[PDB]
Amino acid sequence: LYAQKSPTTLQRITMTNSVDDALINSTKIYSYFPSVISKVNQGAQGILFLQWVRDIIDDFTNESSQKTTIDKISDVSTIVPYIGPALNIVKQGYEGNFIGALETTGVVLLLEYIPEITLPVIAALSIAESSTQKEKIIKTIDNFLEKRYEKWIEVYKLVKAKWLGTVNTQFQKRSYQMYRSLEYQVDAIKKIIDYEYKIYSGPDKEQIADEINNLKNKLEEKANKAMININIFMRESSRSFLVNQMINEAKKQLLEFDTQSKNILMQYIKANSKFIGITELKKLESKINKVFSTPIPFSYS
Repeated sequence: LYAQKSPTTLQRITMTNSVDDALINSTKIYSYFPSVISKVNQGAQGILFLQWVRDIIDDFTNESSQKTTIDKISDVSTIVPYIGPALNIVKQGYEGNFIGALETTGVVLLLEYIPEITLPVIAALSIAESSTQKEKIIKTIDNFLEKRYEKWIEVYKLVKAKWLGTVNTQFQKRSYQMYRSLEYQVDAIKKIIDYEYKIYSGPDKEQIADEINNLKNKLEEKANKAMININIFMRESSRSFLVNQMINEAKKQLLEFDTQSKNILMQYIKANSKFIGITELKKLESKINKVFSTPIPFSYS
């Protein structure tokens, strides 16, 4: 996790890649940008103070702007890999390899709590009609197939609503956690630079005060650009999990609902084939077979 709060004591605080090191020691701030850790801890080369600040900003920029993708997760355009270390999301056997952990686990790795996404078996529809009038039989069939359609629409809404309430919320939390993590980094680096500027006494000290006073603006500009990548990553990851993992589970139960419902309907028709002409039956058979062979695609609002 974000290891608490940068000390207000105005001492020489350094950066660490150990979360434990940061919890125990007040003068140590957890960070997940290695080139920043090195630059900040190393300190300035001689009186080249201005170049030290400028390096910290460049390295902060290169580190926080990093992004990649995974071909098999075709609907996530933006993956920000340092989220793993920022949020202490680690997978056993993938230490230092968040991106490889994500290739094998999937976006589900990002969630604090894996949710259960299996669905109950979806009971086949039934048919009550005992009349033998032809028009009441055709309508009974036409209602059946309309009820069959709705079942797909209903189960989809149900999975989308579970997702909105228990899965999407976890991803959005991750955004807000990264937002606080990145503000923390920006404040820690600002506190270190200011401390070192106070001690600095080089001949350009007055000249460079404007640029050093622009540090927080500059770093927040970079954090905001990283947050744009990160929110896109969380948005695309959340939707990917809904549209694949959670809805594949619905599609699985509904295809089985379909085989059972078709069989219920086939038997109803056969029992009432006295009352319908060979000509009409040739058409219902193939209408039914094609309605049940074309599955209902997922969509939501």
